[PDB]
Amino acid sequence: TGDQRFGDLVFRQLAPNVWQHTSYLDMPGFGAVASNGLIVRDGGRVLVVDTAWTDDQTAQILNWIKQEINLPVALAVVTHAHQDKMGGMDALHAAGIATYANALSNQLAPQEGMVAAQHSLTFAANGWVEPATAPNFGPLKVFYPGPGHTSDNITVGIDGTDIAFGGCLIKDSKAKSLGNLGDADTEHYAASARAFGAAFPKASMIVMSHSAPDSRAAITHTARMADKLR
Ligand SMILES: C[C@H](CS)C(=O)N1CCC(CC(=O)O)CC1
Ligand SMILES: [Zn+2]
Ligand SMILES: [Zn+2]
Repeated sequence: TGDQRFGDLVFRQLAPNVWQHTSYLDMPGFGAVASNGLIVRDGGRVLVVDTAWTDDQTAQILNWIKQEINLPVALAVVTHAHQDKMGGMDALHAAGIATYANALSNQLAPQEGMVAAQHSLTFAANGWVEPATAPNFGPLKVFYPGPGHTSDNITVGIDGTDIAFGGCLIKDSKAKSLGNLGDADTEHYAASARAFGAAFPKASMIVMSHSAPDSRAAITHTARMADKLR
């Protein structure tokens, strides 16, 4: 429990079968930026949400899983086509892991400097993933909340836990800004943040890319800040 340093990465147990992975990249004007994703054990397999920033860091996530869990990684899903979430796709492919992203993330990946995932998720008009596109996802419940941080951003709840992951859409309850809005839909952000909250009403622990886990005040605060963009 608590933070475990493993090379240049940090791992933190959040629930009996859920860990947060954290990796860092220098960005001028922002410093060494943390990005979080998730590792979930579902019976005899492991599921990953988001890569680390780089292939080397992502291979270290797989090394941590080997050491600490020692079960095969059945699949990975990534939450949009920016480097913090998709930068390590080649490491997953080298390891033989099946990879999934929003169809739109895969379409955008080359222009964003990313390698596409192998499989494309599609979404119903109400935002829930079309189940045939997310086979064998076990407790991962994938939801497209609308355009926000990016047009392609997706979110993931973990069935059987109190955890939902907002990726880079959600910031914590004390954040001063919405971060990188360069690819954002400023008109729709607030609604998208609120739709994430409404999709996962029982999630009391909100995990996000660039803050430590928080309560649902992360959602309300993020949406209230995004009201300013309209
Ligand atoms: C590469 C990523 C893709 S979301 C990015 O653009 N940034 C990292 C996060 C910072 C905001 C922060 O430090 O919390 C903005 C810049
Ligand atoms: Zn992003
Ligand atoms: Zn990000």
